[PDB]
Amino acid sequence: LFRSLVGTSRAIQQVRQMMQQVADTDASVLILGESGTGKEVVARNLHYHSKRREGPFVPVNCGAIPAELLESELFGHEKGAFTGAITSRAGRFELANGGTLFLDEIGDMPLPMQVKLLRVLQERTFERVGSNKTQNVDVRIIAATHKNLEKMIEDGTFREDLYYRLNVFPIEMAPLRERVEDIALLLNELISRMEHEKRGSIRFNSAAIMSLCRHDWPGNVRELANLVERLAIMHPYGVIGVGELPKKFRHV
Amino acid sequence: LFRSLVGTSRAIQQVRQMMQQVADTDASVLILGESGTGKEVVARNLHYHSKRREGPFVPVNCGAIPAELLESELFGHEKGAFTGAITSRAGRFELANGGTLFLDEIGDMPLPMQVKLLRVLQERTFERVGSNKTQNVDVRIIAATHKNLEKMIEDGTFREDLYYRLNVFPIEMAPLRERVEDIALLLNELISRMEHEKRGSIRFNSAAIMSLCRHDWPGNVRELANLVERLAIMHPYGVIGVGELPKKFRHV
Amino acid sequence: LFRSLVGTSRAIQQVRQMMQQVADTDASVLILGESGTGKEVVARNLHYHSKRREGPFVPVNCGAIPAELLESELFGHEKGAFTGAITSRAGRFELANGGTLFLDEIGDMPLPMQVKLLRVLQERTFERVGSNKTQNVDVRIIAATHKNLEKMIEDGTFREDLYYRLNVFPIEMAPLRERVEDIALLLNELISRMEHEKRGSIRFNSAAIMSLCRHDWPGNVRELANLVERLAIMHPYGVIGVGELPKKFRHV
Amino acid sequence: LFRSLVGTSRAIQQVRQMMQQVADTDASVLILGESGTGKEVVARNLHYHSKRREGPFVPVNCGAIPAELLESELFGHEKGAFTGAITSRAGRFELANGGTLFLDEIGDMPLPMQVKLLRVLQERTFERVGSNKTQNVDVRIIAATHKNLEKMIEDGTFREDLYYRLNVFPIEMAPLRERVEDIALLLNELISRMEHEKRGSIRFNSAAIMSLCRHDWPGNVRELANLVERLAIMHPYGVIGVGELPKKFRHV
Amino acid sequence: LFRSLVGTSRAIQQVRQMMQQVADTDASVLILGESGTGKEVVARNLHYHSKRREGPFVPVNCGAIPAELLESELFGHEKGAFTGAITSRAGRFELANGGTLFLDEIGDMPLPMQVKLLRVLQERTFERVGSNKTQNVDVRIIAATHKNLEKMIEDGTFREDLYYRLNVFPIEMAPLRERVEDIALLLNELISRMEHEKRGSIRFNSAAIMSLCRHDWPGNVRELANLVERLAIMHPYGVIGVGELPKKFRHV
Amino acid sequence: LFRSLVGTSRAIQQVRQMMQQVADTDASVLILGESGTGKEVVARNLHYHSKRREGPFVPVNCGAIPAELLESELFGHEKGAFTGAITSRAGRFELANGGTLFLDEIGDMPLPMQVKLLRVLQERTFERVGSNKTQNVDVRIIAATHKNLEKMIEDGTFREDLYYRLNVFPIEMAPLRERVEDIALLLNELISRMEHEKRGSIRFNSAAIMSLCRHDWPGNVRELANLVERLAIMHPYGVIGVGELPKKFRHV
Ligand SMILES: Nc1ncnc2c1ncn2[C@@H]1O[C@H](COP(=O)(O)OP(=O)(O)O)[C@@H](O)[C@H]1O
Ligand SMILES: Nc1ncnc2c1ncn2[C@@H]1O[C@H](COP(=O)(O)OP(=O)(O)O)[C@@H](O)[C@H]1O
Ligand SMILES: Nc1ncnc2c1ncn2[C@@H]1O[C@H](COP(=O)(O)OP(=O)(O)O)[C@@H](O)[C@H]1O
Ligand SMILES: Nc1ncnc2c1ncn2[C@@H]1O[C@H](COP(=O)(O)OP(=O)(O)O)[C@@H](O)[C@H]1O
Ligand SMILES: Nc1ncnc2c1ncn2[C@@H]1O[C@H](COP(=O)(O)OP(=O)(O)O)[C@@H](O)[C@H]1O
Ligand SMILES: Nc1ncnc2c1ncn2[C@@H]1O[C@H](COP(=O)(O)OP(=O)(O)O)[C@@H](O)[C@H]1O
Repeated sequence: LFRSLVGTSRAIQQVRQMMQQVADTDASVLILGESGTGKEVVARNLHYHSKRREGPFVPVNCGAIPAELLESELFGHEKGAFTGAITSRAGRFELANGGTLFLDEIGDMPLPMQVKLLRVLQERTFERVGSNKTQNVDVRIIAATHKNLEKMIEDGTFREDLYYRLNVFPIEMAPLRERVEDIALLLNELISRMEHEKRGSIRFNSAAIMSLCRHDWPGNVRELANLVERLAIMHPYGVIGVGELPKKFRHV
Repeated sequence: LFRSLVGTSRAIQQVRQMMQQVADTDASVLILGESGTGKEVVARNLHYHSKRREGPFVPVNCGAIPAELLESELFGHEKGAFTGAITSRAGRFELANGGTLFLDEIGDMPLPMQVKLLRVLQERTFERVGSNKTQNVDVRIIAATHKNLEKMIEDGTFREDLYYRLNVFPIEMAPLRERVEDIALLLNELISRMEHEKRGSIRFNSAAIMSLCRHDWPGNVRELANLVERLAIMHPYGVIGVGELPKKFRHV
Repeated sequence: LFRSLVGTSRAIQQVRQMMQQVADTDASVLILGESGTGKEVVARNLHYHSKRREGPFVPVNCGAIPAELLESELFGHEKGAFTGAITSRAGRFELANGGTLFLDEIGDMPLPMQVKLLRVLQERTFERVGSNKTQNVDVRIIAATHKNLEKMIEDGTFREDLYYRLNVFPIEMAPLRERVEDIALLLNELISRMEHEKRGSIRFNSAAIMSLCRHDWPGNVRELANLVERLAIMHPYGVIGVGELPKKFRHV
Repeated sequence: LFRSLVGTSRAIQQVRQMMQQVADTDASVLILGESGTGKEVVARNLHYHSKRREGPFVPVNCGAIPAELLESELFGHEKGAFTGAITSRAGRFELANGGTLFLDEIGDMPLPMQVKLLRVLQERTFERVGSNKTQNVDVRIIAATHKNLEKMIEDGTFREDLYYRLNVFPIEMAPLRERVEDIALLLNELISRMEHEKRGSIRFNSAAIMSLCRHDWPGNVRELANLVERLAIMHPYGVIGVGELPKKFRHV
Repeated sequence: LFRSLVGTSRAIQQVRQMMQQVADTDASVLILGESGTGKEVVARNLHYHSKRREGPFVPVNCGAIPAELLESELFGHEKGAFTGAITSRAGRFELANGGTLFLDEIGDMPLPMQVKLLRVLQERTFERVGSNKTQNVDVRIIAATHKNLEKMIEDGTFREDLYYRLNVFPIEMAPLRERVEDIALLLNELISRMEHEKRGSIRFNSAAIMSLCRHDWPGNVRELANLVERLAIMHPYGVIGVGELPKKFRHV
Repeated sequence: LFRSLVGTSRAIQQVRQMMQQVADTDASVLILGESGTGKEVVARNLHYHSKRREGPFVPVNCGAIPAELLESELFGHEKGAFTGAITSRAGRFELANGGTLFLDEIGDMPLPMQVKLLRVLQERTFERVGSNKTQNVDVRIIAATHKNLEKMIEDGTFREDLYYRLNVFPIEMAPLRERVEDIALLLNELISRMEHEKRGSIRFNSAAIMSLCRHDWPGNVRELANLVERLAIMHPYGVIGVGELPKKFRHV
């Protein structure tokens, strides 16, 4: 259902503490961090330690949904509202009612939908597309982005008013290269997962871990997880020394 | 339905007085001010103290609507008028008939629509897109911007004739850093709202308020409101001293 | 339907006389003047005292129409001619057939359209976009600009041949600061309009009028009209002395 | 059922070894290579040396399926879900259950489907379109592309999280011009196939093979195969010298 | 049943020779040439000099069939498979079994069908739409296009793998303006056809033929044939001099 | 049964002469002209001066028939062939056998039917829908369009091969504004028809006719005919002066 946030670093301890405060509340959470830094972990963790911990956790990827269809995605539609509406559709909001709604990559939401998202977050009502029946929403909002929202406000690509509405309780996730002291602990967690799930086993020697601690991690912890995965295929139940690392991971 | 304009400053008192004069009239109101300075408050307040106080308050965000779709947004469309017009559409004007129409960020309206907006404000008739049936409009106009419209007229990005039509009764909203004497009063209002709505409680000590009075407030009163919100999560029913302020807010 | 040109100045009397000569004819009229100087008044007045006084008065704002769409604007289009042409479109020319076509800010027409406008003004036929069916046009041309067309010819931004075609009967409109002797008469007209239309009433005292006669009037008579409007809100049925003028209007 | 990977080059030997490791596992395989480099060979070979070697090998061409229909393609649909759904439809996943699912040109999958593909690869359940019954999936994933996925992640056209999920065990296929030492061996295989299948026979002389080893091979081994085919029509049971090569293949 | 390829030019002699080689074989033939260059002649000629010369010659115009119906066109369908399937349908493949299948304008086949066409050309089996019964196909493939397939591969509008499958034995048909030395011979053939079929008679004088040899022939030999036809109506049993040519055909 | 082509203009005399040549023949006639230019007159006239002058004149409006039903329209159907085929149906071809078949607005025939129309015009046989019994056709083809077929060939919306088949003997009908010298003669014919049929009488004075000669005639001679009709209602047995013309017809 949820994962815990492994790590010994100051920054990761800050996150844990900030998670305890806000989870129980219904404050809107905005999580800032590079891709793979554990933003969805924090979000799903928040939820199950929240007033809505029995209700629905509803993802919405505001960027991977075609702009023309995002309104129908969020509120739903009845029929005839547009070409192809053969049937009725519940939206994310509907499906999230009584739970948390997770707005994944909020910085990719089109401006038209930013406006409508704000009106709903204010009025707490919405119209399905086509229908003019307004409808009540009960949702705990959690949003995540890796974009600089402040710059986007300046560029006129993100709305100031939405921003201040969503950014009530900001949580910043450090990128992996800024918490390399967490790598060993993260490696252990990632390997237990793999073993618990009967996918395989490995472990890393000290030289390897030193080498990994010097890596960039553009893909951060997800990249880390992928590497564990590849090495378990390549050296099942092996020990990984620096010679078992792929070249781009060696830094001696 | 509406909020009142808290504040003790000379400028905010000017606004109140200017609001009393014009509200009862059907003069077009143009409100100039930075984002978060209470322009929508003034507008919604104006409306409910106006001849249309029973009719519809209809927002239109002239910038957050894609340019190609703004004409359909304002006047409506019938069918077939363009790709996707499966159905009929009432426009903002229609929905605003008998009430006030609020043109949010008028300085982001495309030039084509400035022309058509003026013709309607003059002729007081409009065509739905596609249809050639002209239609009567009864609307009290209220517009708001944070852009320098005079410069835009010079740059050829805003029309002179629209400007003089809309700028009958100009209301200027001071930014927060120019009315810091209002901050305590604003804090009290913002906190009563939060308590009345069972979201929480706080209050600020004198040192904190002095510190806040030295802040820039790029996001003005909306930024202020957001800060109250965060601190209510962080210190429920607490007292905020300068050490409870986020670093960027401390100025001693 | 039309307004008359109030004013006692030599220049405004010249315009009146020049209007009498040309109106009855089908000569092309070019009206030069700063924004708000009454160029559209002269044009609409010309029309209803012309051979086409029963036919359509068709505005076209050559600058407020996106360049890529101006050709479709003028001649019309059939279908398929470009992206989005779901339907048929009559152009301004079509709609102006049997009336006058008013080219507002001709100095903002793109060079491609200057060429096509000239060929039509010569051949007196045109193709809808897409179609290759040529079509007959019966239009009295009236154009207006506040740009120096002669300089634009030099800069290569306005065509010499179009210019000489349109500039058959040039009418120059003096800016307001060059006919301040007309201000009182203009004030009276502007106030009767307001009263006739049940919008309010005011009048100005002599000191106020002296002060107004010393003003720059960047927006000329439209600016004047706007001021009358604001003061009618601020001092309904009042008398305006120089203390009732906005500061930028006081010159004693 | 499957082909073996002929070739003496270092790179092709690497592939063979990497194929032995991963085939027996259920790790996701991503194969990178230009068109015609044998990516489908590697995939079909992998399968029949895998835990699913008795189950279904199910191709899906993520680019040749219209975007609007790809969701129905993968998961299936019940009825009424959209226009034309007269009947029920099993999806690729269903048909691949117990076997391997081969995602041909994964880099052409639309972003909406990347999201849904990832959720299924994680949750290991899916909804047929229309239905809300979730369903279990047992599939070994194999994907292939000739696109630079890393650039696409940067361009925002391919998702980072999908990428790291699919790229557990990357196999890179060298283009033919980088393994020209394999051409003779490839020629022999391609000719035995043709003879075994009673389509004809040829062989190449040394001069011809030298000439072929200097060719670009934009279409790589598939292009090679096509050339063998044409020459068997043109010179049945002949010997191909450089004069029997098409001009663009001669390099002396 | 078939026509022979008249002409004295080098290129037309090449075609004849290439036709002799491939006709007897079951190699796939791809014929490239502008519209009216005799691609269907070459195809029908090929067939009756082929192993399938007693079997069915089955045209399919891959562009003139609506995309949504092309799959049913090729493989057939049973019933219920979609809206309107009241009955059973044999596809082109079925009807072509034991003969040649001619894919006219292959470059207009939608990508979905390119994929399915290739799988059938490989597996040599197919499913009628709806049915899941697979079925054996015995067909000699002949395809024709006037499109640049290589560019289409680049544009991602034609598949590389289909291309290399179909392009085993490429036949290029020169446009008429590149074989004007064939025009007289072509004229004689076209006129004998007309006489043999009791439609009329003409012949051309030398001046006329010189004039025709300087023509563009956008429609090539079909255009030529049409001209013969018109002139036989206009000058029955006449002699055509350059004055009997339509203006666009005169080049002296 | 037929009308004669009144008119004194060069172009109308050309048509008459071209009608004499082709009528007696069985050449396919293509008539190009704007709506209302007398294309059906030419066609019906052609027929009764043709080898089929005793047989059936069979109209088919290729655009006003729903695309899905046009095949059944042309060839007929047996039963069961599709939903609703309770009975047998003869097609236009059948009903036209021994006469002329008039393809009205051929440029609106769907591409699928262009293909089938050509095969029939070549093979001279056809299948009723459903049946597989082929059937002999004896028809003289006459087609008419107001579309640019050459452009449609370019746009891929009309087939090149059909075009060259149908365009054996092209007849172009000038629009009315290009033969205004024919208007008086046309008026006389149109009025005699009306009198002969006891519908009324009028005649036009010289001023009126001059005015009509300056009109656009978008609807050409049909528009002319309609005007005669309206004026006979409005001024029975009257004389029409320019004041009896509708405004849009006055040009002095
Ligand atoms: N602190 C952490 N402790 C344990 N696992 C983590 C941590 N941070 C990230 N992960 C794991 O890393 C991977 C990607 O994290 P994810 O939450 O998807 O990041 P994001 O949403 O920011 O891209 C998942 O496997 C996740 O469980
Ligand atoms: N003078 C004021 N008194 C009370 N509340 C105010 C005042 N000015 C602004 N607010 C509050 O500040 C926030 C933002 O104001 P808003 O009207 O949205 O500004 P704008 O439209 O200019 O961005 C809202 O919470 C609003 O109620
Ligand atoms: N001489 C005049 N007499 C009366 N009204 C005038 C005169 N000149 C201008 N106006 C008024 O001034 C305003 C703007 O004039 P307009 O014709 O729009 O100028 P332009 O087209 O040059 O910008 C309108 O209210 C118009 O009726
Ligand atoms: N190493 C190899 N040994 C034998 N045949 C090969 C090899 N590589 C490719 N082929 C053959 O080349 C052709 C195209 O390969 P394919 O697997 O379709 O490549 P891709 O899927 O990358 O386009 C097929 O005929 C295939 O059997
Ligand atoms: N070399 C040739 N000899 C005789 N007739 C030819 C020749 N090439 C084309 N034709 C004739 O030209 C016309 C059109 O040719 P067609 O095969 O339909 O070309 P395509 O299929 O390339 O459009 C037909 O009348 C055909 O018989
Ligand atoms: N040259 C002509 N002489 C007499 N009548 C004509 C002539 N041309 C057109 N008409 C008449 O004009 C009307 C419309 O012509 P029609 O043949 O229907 O044109 P189309 O088929 O091109 O639309 C009919 O009343 C027809 O009889």
